[PDB]
Amino acid sequence: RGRIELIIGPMFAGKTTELMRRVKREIHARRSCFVIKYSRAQAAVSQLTEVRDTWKRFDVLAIDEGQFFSDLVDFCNTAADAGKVVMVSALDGDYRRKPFGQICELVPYCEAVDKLTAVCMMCHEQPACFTRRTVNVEQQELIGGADMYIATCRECYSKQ
Amino acid sequence: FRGRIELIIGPMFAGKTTELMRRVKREIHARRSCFVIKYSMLRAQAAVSQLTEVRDTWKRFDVLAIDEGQFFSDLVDFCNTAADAGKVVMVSALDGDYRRKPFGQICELVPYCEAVDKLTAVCMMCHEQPACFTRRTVNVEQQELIGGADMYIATCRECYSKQQ
Amino acid sequence: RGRIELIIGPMFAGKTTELMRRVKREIHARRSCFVIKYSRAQAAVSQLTEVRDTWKRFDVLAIDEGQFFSDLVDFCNTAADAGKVVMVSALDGDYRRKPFGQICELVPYCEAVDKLTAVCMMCHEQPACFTRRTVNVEQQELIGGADMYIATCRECYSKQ
Amino acid sequence: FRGRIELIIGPMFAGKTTELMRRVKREIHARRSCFVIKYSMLRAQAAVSQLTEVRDTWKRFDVLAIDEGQFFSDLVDFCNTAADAGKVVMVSALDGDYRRKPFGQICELVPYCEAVDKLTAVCMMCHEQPACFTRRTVNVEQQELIGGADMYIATCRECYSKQQ
Ligand SMILES: Cc1cn([C@H]2C[C@H](O)[C@@H](CO)O2)c(=O)[nH]c1=O
Ligand SMILES: Cc1cn([C@H]2C[C@H](O)[C@@H](CO)O2)c(=O)[nH]c1=O
Ligand SMILES: Cc1cn([C@H]2C[C@H](O)[C@@H](CO)O2)c(=O)[nH]c1=O
Ligand SMILES: Cc1cn([C@H]2C[C@H](O)[C@@H](CO)O2)c(=O)[nH]c1=O
Ligand SMILES: [Zn+2]
Ligand SMILES: [Zn+2]
Ligand SMILES: [Zn+2]
Ligand SMILES: [Zn+2]
Repeated sequence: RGRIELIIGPMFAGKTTELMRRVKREIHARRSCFVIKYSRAQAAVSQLTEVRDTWKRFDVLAIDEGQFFSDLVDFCNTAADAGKVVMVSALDGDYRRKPFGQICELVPYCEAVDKLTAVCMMCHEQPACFTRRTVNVEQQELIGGADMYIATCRECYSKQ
Repeated sequence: FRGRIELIIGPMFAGKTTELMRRVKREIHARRSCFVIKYSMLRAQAAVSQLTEVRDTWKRFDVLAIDEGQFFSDLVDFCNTAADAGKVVMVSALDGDYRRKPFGQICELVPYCEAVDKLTAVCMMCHEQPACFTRRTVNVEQQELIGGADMYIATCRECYSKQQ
Repeated sequence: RGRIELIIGPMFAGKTTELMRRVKREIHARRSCFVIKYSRAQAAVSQLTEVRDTWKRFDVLAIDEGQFFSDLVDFCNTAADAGKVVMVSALDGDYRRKPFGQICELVPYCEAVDKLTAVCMMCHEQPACFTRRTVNVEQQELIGGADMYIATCRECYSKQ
Repeated sequence: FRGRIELIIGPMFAGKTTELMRRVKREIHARRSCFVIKYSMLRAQAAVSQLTEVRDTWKRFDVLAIDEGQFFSDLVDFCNTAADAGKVVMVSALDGDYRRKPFGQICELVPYCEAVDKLTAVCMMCHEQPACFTRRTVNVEQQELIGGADMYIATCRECYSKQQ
């Protein structure tokens, strides 16, 4: 009775809000959730290995920014097979729409995948599924918000 | 270039209001103006017992978010008027009461909606099954009894029909 | 481990195709499905009462055109509480967008509700959620297809 | 007035192809022209081992439906080209192989999709749990081995890791 659930989409689609909705949901039913942020129980780390066997002591595991963790697949699968509810929120693509981190390897292991949309910040009348980086950096990992990224539809992604 | 009605339903503690607000924050981010109507340049939060206490205010916004849509008697016409004026109308509401009887005007609204999403909670009794109904814990009959976890729990089908 | 699932939307949204998808799905896993059409096992009736306790002898019950059955709620709930998977495909609204049959009473009893869309037959570039009747009849129950009905978006529903 | 990519994924016997065709029949009904590309005025069904065996034919239609999208190596660019030309591109495909390894080009395609829907089947072993993976029943290693229930079954997580 364990599983893996994936929440994907561009930035400003409310993925993290949605992940936390699912958590608050479990918390109300007295189910114990362990929230792992990148860097009720809220740990912050750069790799999931830093969390020991701590996850074993909870019912649900919530992983935000799942993309930045290199061991995402095996960690999740181990947790899932131990009877945990694993929930991941993550960008499916980078600012170039290249597969981001380990997410695409995780999809075949998921029993649920939900792709959320944002609203397009350029035409403001179309659902947004991609992220455009506004600054001139190349490196894929560049943490930040609306100062560095904007969400767009297909038309606006290609238009200047 | 069009308007619409979106409905968000399910039992209590399914995160319906969180979800409604997700959709709002989403619009706010794209500089679209949202008008939030709770029961009792870009973001406005009015609190009302009947929707037509708003008159034409809604016209001055892009999106209308109605929380607890069930408690409003004129929900259908208000929404349809807004939808036909090219507004994005979003309603969060209980589809059923503590008895699983149709709650307010929601079921009239479904045929007018272009989207309906039913959210689930987790069952507060067996804690290992998705919850779709609301059970009242106190011993009161009146349908409208505003409150939280002190008076209500969300449950699956098995636990709804059972005690303790 | 029983439940009620509702599939709604206008005509030509593929509701019946979707219901049958869910059936074929169960059939492959050797789960027994009982299909009740209005008028693997396929019975045809004007009221669900005509089906005796036959439903007890199956795992899944599929009800197409659920709107036309007056005892839809109690029948489904009885089946659900007996541990059956009940699946209903039905119009949520009539040609006037008035609640059709018993469906709206059924929603509070459902653990899943999925609303499908069609494509708008007038503007042909917008998702359709309503049905327009093309003939001049008033009676809500008038069985037929594209000769008598067309699916539309909101704009086209009100336009001549 | 725009184009897009839609992806339909899940294990075998989830009704992915039925679903793809639902979406097609839907378009056909509204007089929109669909071009169905299977592997190996309004409706056309071509059968191909590489998508660019189609050249420009796709330009003469509104919608492109690609079944078994996994077996095509140029899936991403073909779809994106079509999407950017204002086509509605619809792909049905296995996200994973019998080993749950990424199947073909699908995982590259996800970041380009505006919709992704993952369907489930029913587990052929325990018969009371939703199935999200495909188990191969025969004793073959090669990834591409076309066939049906004689060679594959769909399973939940528990049954995937267990025998018989
Ligand atoms: C789009 C994108 C976001 N990010 C970052 C910005 C955010 O802090 C986080 C997503 O929530 O990831 C990247 O590192 N690379 C990318 O390509
Ligand atoms: C289920 C249910 C909820 N409520 C109220 C309690 C909460 O204050 C509110 C949930 O937003 O709905 C009723 O008044 N009656 C009911 O039957
Ligand atoms: C829209 C509509 C359809 N129908 C019929 C036509 C179809 O045969 C069936 C829906 O599949 O119901 C009605 O009886 N009343 C209505 O209002
Ligand atoms: C899961 C899986 C399916 N298939 C094929 C079998 C079927 O003919 C086809 C399903 O449409 O995919 C493979 O070739 N390899 C695999 O690993
Ligand atoms: Zn745009
Ligand atoms: Zn329960
Ligand atoms: Zn239209
Ligand atoms: Zn199983």
